[PDB]
Amino acid sequence: VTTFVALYDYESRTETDLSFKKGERLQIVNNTEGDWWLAHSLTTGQTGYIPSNYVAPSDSIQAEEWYFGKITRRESERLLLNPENPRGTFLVRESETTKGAYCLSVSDFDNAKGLNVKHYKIRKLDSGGFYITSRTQFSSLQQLVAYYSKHADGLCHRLTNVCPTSKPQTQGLAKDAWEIPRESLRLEVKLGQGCFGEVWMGTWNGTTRVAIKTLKPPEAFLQEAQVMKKLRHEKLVQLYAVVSEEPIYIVTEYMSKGSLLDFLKGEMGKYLRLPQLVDMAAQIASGMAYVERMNYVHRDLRAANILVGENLVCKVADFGLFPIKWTAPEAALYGRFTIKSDVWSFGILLTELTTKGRVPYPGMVNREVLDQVERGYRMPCPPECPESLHDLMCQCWRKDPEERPTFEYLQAFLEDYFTSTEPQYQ
Repeated sequence: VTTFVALYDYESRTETDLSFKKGERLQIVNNTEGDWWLAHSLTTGQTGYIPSNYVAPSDSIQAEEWYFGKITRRESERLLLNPENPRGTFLVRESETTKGAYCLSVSDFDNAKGLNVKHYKIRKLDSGGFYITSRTQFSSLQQLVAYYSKHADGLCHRLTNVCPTSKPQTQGLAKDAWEIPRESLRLEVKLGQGCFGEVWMGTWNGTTRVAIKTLKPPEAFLQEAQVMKKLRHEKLVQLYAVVSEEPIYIVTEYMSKGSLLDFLKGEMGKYLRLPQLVDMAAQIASGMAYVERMNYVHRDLRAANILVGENLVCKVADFGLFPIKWTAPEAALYGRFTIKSDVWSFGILLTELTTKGRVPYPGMVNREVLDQVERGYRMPCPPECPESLHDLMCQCWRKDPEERPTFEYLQAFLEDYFTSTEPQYQ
């Protein structure tokens, strides 16, 4: 009754932690809130720390290969939207809206709609009962799923394939790692170079694929990397460790696809449809909606400071610590850098997003822009970019910061852009 189960396959990166394959039964006595727990594999007889978020009690709903827990409706769609997923690919999660309730997200396919995802809410009747419909109830989510894996009963499709999912991100590199030794990082590929440093694709402890931001020739930054250490969100690139000795290094989560900009201009940004870029914009607003309620400020939001992953996952990087074209007037003429100037910047990012990577104000020069904008100038609606998306941009470009939307609004607006006149759940 202390047995946990591995949700995904994990590989060691230290002498103190331990590798384990998805499914293995681990033994953990003190499962107090924490990121790393000392566990014992009943399978291997091995002992070592493990990322807490990679296991779930064996006799639990979370141990269900099809229960994604508190996965957001959008990330569930992202996952469920994988082309290599037959109709009926599903997952079960907690409905983040009508709290207490549960949700069954199922993938479909119809030419007049293409790949889509139907969200059937399951009402966990207080009295225990469970149902997607009243005329049909069960005692466990495991049974409902069982039943619908053999019966459509109205559902768009019969529950078939359990929605896949790659391994998540451990929180941190190791149990206590943070200000690691420069001797552990093995830079092996350069993918950047700015006026503040470069960004390599290194390796930590030989096995770990990280990302090192070398800021070749301060110390008063460390005190800030601490607050940047706490900010934990899915749409925010994770900062693993930082080095004191100069030059100062910054190890961070590695994004296979690279920056959103390049990704846009490359040989992929073309086949990128509108619901794609809007999704990509929704992720970014989510991350910034977090940076927002955390009372923080990015100070330099743009498609260059955004990294992309596998299934069009986009994450905000560099948050915290020139780019006039992205800077809100007040920030450039008063140094007033707030979450509102950040919103301004976000509207500019919407133009790169909707213009395959095109530069904001294609025709003006740095100095020009600041002045054009002061007189009230604003970019026009890009080619084939909905006029409704431009209206959203214009709201971000309002003169008065207190007249620009919250990222919470931007996210909400962006997540429901296409399904505005449809019901949340079937």
